[PDB]
Amino acid sequence: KHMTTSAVNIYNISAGASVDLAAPVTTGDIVTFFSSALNLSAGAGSPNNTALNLLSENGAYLLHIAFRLQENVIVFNSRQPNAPWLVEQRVSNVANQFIGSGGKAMVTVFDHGDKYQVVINEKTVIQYTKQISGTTSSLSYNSTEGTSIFSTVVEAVTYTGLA
Amino acid sequence: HMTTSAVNIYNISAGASVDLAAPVTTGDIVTFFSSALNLPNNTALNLLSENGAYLLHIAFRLQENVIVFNSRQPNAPWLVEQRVSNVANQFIGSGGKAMVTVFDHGDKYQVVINEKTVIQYTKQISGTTSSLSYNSTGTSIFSTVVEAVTYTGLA
Ligand SMILES: CC(=O)N[C@@H]1[C@@H](O)[C@H](O[C@@H]2O[C@H](CO)[C@H](O)[C@H](O[C@H]3O[C@H](CO)[C@H](O)[C@H](O)[C@H]3NC(C)=O)[C@H]2O[C@@H]2O[C@@H](C)[C@@H](O)[C@@H](O)[C@@H]2O)[C@@H](CO)O[C@H]1O
Ligand SMILES: CC(=O)N[C@@H]1[C@@H](O)[C@H](O[C@@H]2O[C@H](CO)[C@H](O)[C@H](O[C@H]3O[C@H](CO)[C@H](O)[C@H](O)[C@H]3NC(C)=O)[C@H]2O[C@@H]2O[C@@H](C)[C@@H](O)[C@@H](O)[C@@H]2O)[C@@H](CO)O[C@H]1O
Repeated sequence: KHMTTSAVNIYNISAGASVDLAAPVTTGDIVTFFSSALNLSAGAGSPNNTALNLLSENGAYLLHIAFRLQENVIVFNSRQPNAPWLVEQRVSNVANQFIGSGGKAMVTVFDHGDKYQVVINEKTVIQYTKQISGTTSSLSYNSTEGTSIFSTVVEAVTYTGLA
Repeated sequence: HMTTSAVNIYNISAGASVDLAAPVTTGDIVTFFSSALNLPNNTALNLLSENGAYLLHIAFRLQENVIVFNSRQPNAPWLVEQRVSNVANQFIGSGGKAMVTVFDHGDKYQVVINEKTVIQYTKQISGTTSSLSYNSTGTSIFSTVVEAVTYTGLA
């Protein structure tokens, strides 16, 4: 065959849950996490640190995106299976990254081979140089066993077979 | 030398159009998100070129029970229709929302409803998409506002 066939896959990921991808994400592909909520409140009941993750088949964290309200930073990192975290990249001021977001948000990751480009709504927040390479085979959503900055269910959409 | 891609988000009301800040070209994607599924009069989602050609017209026709795909030049007649039968069957397990994705593959538009490819549409007019539109009679099959997301600067 000569024509290009791409694919859309849709996943509902609860806080504290993971999904295995039916179509892996590789160079040229995209994943967007859609949240139907955004909670940036301080004080009692304030959200715990909340992460969205792209994992390889052996459980490496290819990209970990940790939104830390109290510390007021977004941390980007990677981690081999059963190993220490690698070198963090940080973006300061969580709320500033969600200006004009309203009551929902999206976090998009482009796999560009050597880098992951992360875009919050329309704003590129990092061109992250990869610390671990390879295909993404699962996604996960960690709210430190408690209150999340996002909706209880986040919808992940993958666009694959692009290249 | 690095690739910089872009996400753009548009809120398109029924009977409205939006100009794209970043045009959709070969390798790019547009997804239309509806927060309702009303399965209502004929409803269309359109990709238009700078000169007002309909590069892709997607018409959902509930009563006729078909989805019609076509193109047309500015100020000119419609071209050759491609049809997909049974509208509801394309939205199996959709619930109360839906998404319609168009991949610009250069020679074809691949249209995917939720996860299901419904057509590999052979282009009848080529070129970049510079605007989107959403047509209906309050009788749309989709929500009054549809959110379009474009992914551009891919290739
Ligand atoms: C200034 C500085 O360098 N600080 C470092 C901290 O940021 C490190 O904290 C960990 O950072 C990781 C990313 O680099 C990651 O976010 C991790 O939390 C996540 O992973 C752990 C297991 O390692 C747990 O599973 C957590 O639940 C999980 N959290 C989320 C939201 O996904 C961070 O570690 C946790 O948070 C910090 C603040 C401490 O409370 C730790 O005890 C927690 O485990 C830190 C360790 O790499 O190193 C510092 O130097
Ligand atoms: C079997 C066959 O060939 N049938 C043909 C019909 O499908 C043709 O209907 C038009 O089809 C067009 C795509 O090929 C297009 O969907 C069009 O409607 C759209 O464009 C018109 C202007 O031309 C209006 O702007 C409509 O509002 C717009 N529709 C939407 C949803 O945005 C179709 O024409 C309309 O719908 C049909 C069913 C009739 O009611 C027409 O009078 C309407 O104008 C048809 C005409 O090209 O030719 C048949 O042979």
